[PDB]
Amino acid sequence: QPEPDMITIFIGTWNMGNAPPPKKITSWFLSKGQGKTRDDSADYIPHDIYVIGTQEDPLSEKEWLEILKHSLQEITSVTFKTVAIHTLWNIRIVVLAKPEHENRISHICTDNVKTGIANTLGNKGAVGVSFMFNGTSLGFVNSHLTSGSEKKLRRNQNYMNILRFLALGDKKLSPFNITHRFTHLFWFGDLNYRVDLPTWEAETIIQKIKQQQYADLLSHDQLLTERREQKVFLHFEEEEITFAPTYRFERLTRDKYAYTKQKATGMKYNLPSWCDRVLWKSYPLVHVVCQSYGSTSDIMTSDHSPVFATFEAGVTSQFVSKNGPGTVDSQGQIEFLRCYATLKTKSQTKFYLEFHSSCLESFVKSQEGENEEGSEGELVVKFGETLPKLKPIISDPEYLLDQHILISIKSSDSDESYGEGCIALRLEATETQLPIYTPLTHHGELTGHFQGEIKLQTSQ
Ligand SMILES: Clc1cccc(CN2CCOCC2)c1
Repeated sequence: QPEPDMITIFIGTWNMGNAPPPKKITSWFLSKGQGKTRDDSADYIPHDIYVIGTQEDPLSEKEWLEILKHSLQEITSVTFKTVAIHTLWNIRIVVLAKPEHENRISHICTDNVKTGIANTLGNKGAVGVSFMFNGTSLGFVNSHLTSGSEKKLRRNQNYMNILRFLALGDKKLSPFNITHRFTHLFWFGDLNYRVDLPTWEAETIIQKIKQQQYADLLSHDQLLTERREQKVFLHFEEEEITFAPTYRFERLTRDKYAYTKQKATGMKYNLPSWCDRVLWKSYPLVHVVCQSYGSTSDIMTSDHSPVFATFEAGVTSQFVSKNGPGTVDSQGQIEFLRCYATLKTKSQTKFYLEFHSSCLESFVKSQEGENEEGSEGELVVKFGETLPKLKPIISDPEYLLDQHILISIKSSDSDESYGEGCIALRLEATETQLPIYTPLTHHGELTGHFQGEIKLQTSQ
């Protein structure tokens, strides 16, 4: 039985509005409704992994697991295995996988982050799950961010707290937050960003939605505008939105948006908005293709509609050779030529690099770089030809060209990372000097760049 080099992943996000679900929710898992929808000819084909995020979920874990598993069994005639379930307050994540994947899945990690302080601590935050699928690391974050049209900055702050403090993946990757720990990271939830138009325009917005004319609404979506201004979700991707706003509906129909201020809303308007979203970030040059992104039309218990997204995702096998794992393979090496970091910092410590990769027995520390002044004010840290030669565990190009090197640039004075990035080994050539590049971030914000040349030796 061959190991896969692709899987499909279902992501769902649903703010249930504290109400039990209706008796049938299969349209959600079938990617049927509005937006980019899944072909009918695929209905019986199970996804490999289903990741379900709920917010305002009133059910026990047991109650929801029974609904989810029976829903998938009805669709696919497969009894899915439960990989993980984690709940913070009424924010929940469930991971289900086809039984054939049970021995391919390992290193399962769950965590949560509570956002806010005092007033603002007690119902918002995030849950997450990570695991290995053969040679590929997968992370999944379900967040419920701060509500209200005039709180986009609080949402951005919530995002940064979650990516700093959610403890998923390989704890040996100490300099790296969740935005660098996974081959594929999916971040979804009730992110609660709104369409920023005047309240007086509510009926105009509703008109536009009835005409399926979303362009003038999406141009005011706060998540798209904040992302374009690099205020949040830097280096994440989102499929184009082609479904109606998923909030705020009158319950038991989808015919009416309920936007007017009420005591129950704290006297706040809820203009129709794309609160419910799926984003992802994958390592450079790894296959990831969104195959659906939409909302259901027939699940009406909540004031939100469920959102679905599906993905093809490249995966690799758990590689064994006659040498590594358990030793190096002298036929493999990774060299860096003419490398330099450009940093936005005003500080003047010496810096060194750390190279982290599951193709190395352990991480590698460089010598300190040489600091120079850039012509536009910047710190340039030069490594020249001084970077250590990296010794991979396996030299076979079928393995090595699918790997990635994480880079942290650290202060010699404090050993704190000033920037993190990632370099793909999926090169155009081996034994050839080739340009490399990554942006550097710290706490998910841009802090600089790393560029230079690489030379990769494989056994071929
Ligand atoms: Cl699908 C799945 C569900 C629950 C746990 C696991 C991890 N496994 C790996 C091998 O079997 C034992 C534990 C996988």
